[PDB]
Amino acid sequence: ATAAPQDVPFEGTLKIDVDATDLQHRIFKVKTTMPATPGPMTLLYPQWIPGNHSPTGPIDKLAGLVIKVDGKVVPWTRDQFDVYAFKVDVPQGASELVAEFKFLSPQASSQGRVMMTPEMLNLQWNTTALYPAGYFARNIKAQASVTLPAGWSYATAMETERRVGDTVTFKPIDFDDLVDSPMFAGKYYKRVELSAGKQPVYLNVFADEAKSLDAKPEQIKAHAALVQQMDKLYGARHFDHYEFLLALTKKLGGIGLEHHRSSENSGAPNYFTEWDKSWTGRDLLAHEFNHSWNGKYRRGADLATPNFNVPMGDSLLWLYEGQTQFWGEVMSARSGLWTQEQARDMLAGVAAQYERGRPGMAWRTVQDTTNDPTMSMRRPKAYRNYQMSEDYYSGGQMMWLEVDSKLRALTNNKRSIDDFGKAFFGMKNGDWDVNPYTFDDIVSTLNGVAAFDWASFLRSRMDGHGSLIGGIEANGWKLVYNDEPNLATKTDESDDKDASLTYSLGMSLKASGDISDVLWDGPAFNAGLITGNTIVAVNGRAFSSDVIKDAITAAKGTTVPIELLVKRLDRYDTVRIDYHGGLLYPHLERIAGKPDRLSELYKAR
Amino acid sequence: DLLAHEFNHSWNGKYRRGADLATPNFNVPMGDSLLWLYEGQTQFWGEVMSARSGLWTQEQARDMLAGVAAQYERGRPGMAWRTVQDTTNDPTMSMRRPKAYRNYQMSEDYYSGGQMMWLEVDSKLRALTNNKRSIDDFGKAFFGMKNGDWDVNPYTFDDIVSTLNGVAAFDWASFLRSRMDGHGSLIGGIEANGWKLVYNDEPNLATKTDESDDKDASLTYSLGMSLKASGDISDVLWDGPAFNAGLITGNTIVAVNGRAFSSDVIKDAITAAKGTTVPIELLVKRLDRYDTVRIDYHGGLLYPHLERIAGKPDRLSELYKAR
Ligand SMILES: CC(C)C[C@H](NC(=O)[C@@H](O)[C@H](N)Cc1ccccc1)C(=O)O
Ligand SMILES: [Zn+2]
Ligand SMILES: [Zn+2]
Repeated sequence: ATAAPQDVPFEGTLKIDVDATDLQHRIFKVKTTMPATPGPMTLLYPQWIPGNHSPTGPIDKLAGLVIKVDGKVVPWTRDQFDVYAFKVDVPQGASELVAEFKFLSPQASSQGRVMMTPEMLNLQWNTTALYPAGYFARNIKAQASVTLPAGWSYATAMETERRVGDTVTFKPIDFDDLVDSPMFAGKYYKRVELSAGKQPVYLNVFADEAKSLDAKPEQIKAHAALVQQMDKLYGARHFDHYEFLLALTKKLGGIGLEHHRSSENSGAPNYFTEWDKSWTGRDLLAHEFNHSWNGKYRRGADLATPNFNVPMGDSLLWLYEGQTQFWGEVMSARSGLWTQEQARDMLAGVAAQYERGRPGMAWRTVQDTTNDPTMSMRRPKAYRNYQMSEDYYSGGQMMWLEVDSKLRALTNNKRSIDDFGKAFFGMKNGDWDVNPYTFDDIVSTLNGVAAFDWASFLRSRMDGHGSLIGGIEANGWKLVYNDEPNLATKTDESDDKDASLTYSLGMSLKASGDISDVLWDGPAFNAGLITGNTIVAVNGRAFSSDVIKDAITAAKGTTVPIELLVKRLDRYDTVRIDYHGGLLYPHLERIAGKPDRLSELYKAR
Repeated sequence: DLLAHEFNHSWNGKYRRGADLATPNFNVPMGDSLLWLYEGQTQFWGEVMSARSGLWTQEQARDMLAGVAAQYERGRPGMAWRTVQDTTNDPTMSMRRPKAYRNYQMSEDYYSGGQMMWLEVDSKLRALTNNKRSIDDFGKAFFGMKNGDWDVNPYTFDDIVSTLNGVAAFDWASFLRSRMDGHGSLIGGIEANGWKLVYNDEPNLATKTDESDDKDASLTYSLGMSLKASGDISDVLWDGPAFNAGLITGNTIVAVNGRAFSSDVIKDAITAAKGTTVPIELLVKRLDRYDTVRIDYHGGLLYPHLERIAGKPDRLSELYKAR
């Protein structure tokens, strides 16, 4: 019901002034000022947010909305068929419209991710913005300011005009870049140089406590190496400068969100201080950084929408996210954020997920999972393994691994997926506007690296129900299962003594015995068990992770079922599970006769 | 009954005291042999006087007495080997430290077992005298001398006998010894004074009040155990059904016929098992292990009450009546 945005000039400047001082209530106070055009005027609250691929704009957290034209309140009417659109009537001869409101950010995780704490805050300008309908967002010149808690430091890719006391005024910027230029602020801050030169890269760290900022030299070097390895892959940087934003916290809501010249990232307080325990999540900065090339600069044409209030088409997210998931893990190994053994066991877990952990592939394609952002909005799902769940990430990753192996085979290892990366994202160094692409562009660039029917290859994997893990064998390794723990599973389990048993009993458990996941058609599923039931005892003994694992091993090769005493709501029963395969965890093993292209792929350049 | 109990001791215990208990200083041992008078008859008068004074209703006092009677009819299997007299040694033996089986080791039964004997003494005094004398006459004769005197006036066993004989001639020495040195019934005073101990599924008023608010489950006369609302067993009756399933205090009843434990859940299952041949299935936690036991108990919920014997004179109500 809101008129379509037009690629026409916007006269004047959209001023967005935010007071971010009410940490106790977690309220962002907002004033938006813009020229007022006589007649009906519709203002938009951003709905579809770039990088979320879904209508995540928190419309019901916009409160206290009062709109004044030249100082006189004008009543507003919401469009009942577009609840993000507010309509007012501007009198003839008017000059200026001011909208004031408050963004009531989450006071608990049940409302969304927390954005204010006693020590830090995360300002996402889309949550504090109203903008006129009828214009391509990039045509609206904007200028933002923020009043910070007293004395706090801040970081953002957006250039500062002046700080007066605790009020930071930024230089004017196009409105789409404003939304794409989030800010972290906090009292415990460290700025770390990752790459000097004409297109510099910095790491901005905020923490709950100052002791978490003590990054050691080798740990900083791994982040600096990430930047160096991206240069080798792409040969260009799509920014004039880049600002990593990293929150080390137990209070701010978790985040990984890419932008052209920055990314919003969260880690635990021990990101640096316990480097060897916090490794499984360290592909995060590599992942989001890669999006500066793959997602921000190059974007699918159906995803690159003209404003924030028309729907996004996610059809090509298996490139956007899929190949970024691939490069995040590859680049973690190439830079030293991960060890080679860590990256290899992680890849083994991905391969196992599609060989045995995704029975839903029998009926649903990876391509259809590009609709999961809008279908589910990351709300809880009963069977991620059977409904599927954004597999354009990891399923896409496996496809790109096979693409790499095929490029090598076609060219006697003279070309690889690195050549696609440079060809598709390496043009136009320094540009950070949007360069759209279609499916045919992907095929054409791949064909330019090595001639082959890439259109049929891509569609057969993304529209099919068959194996996605062919890149493992083609690049010289084989997926196996044994009772040796997977490094990723072990690290993810060991803090609370949880039990991941996907490939043995077909479920995962918390240390409490509560079932946290059940594999469709697996042994636990076939006993009627669901997530939320509790394993009370194993063969009569009070549950623990060691107890149930010992029982699985004890049942290997026998005919005596494992007796699980189960609590289902307010009832207790004993189920007999005839599982005798023992503990099974995925790993990769070399195929001795074939060249090891996998290790070449994961090797630093 | 607390203030009635301790007040009665001003007469029975402080003023009149057994000679072996009335020691010359605080640092030579006390002889407790006569505590079934000191505490036993005071336990008796504490409850009687609660009814006479209105601290308790008559219905409350009657259900309390029913619980005492049931305790010695069915709740004290230890009487098969231990006498009430020997429990006067429990203060020094145990110092009220925790014991596994109050019902089998016995536990200061000179209180409530003594109370039951004194009820029977009352009934016998009435029977010997065509209801012209009662235990009230022993109270006045034994403790009613020397108004205003609060020095200690010691007594021996023979003094108890002679004063009882003065109320109504009878071989009181053999009577007292037969009850305090015996292993047989102590509840004869109930029927002699016109009532009968019965059990049914109607809650005992004392048990109900003691159960309430915390949602506990006293099941002594059905499953032979008591439980907290959590399912933790708080008591087990020797040779009862729970005992015969190997259960001990501290074990936990996790489920009843598969349903998560509650006091209502286990009570409903007991009622559902009344008159059938389907055992009650209890899921039990014993330390860190779980097992299911089958209890073949089909008597239903059983709580003690007193009921009139219609043909007999109601002396019990006279005893509990305000004077
Ligand atoms: C902490 C990490 C798990 C974060 C990780 N982030 C990403 O993949 C980003 O590149 C995504 N662009 C973040 C995203 C995608 C879809 C809907 C909402 C948010 C994610 O999976 O959300
Ligand atoms: Zn991503
Ligand atoms: Zn007393």
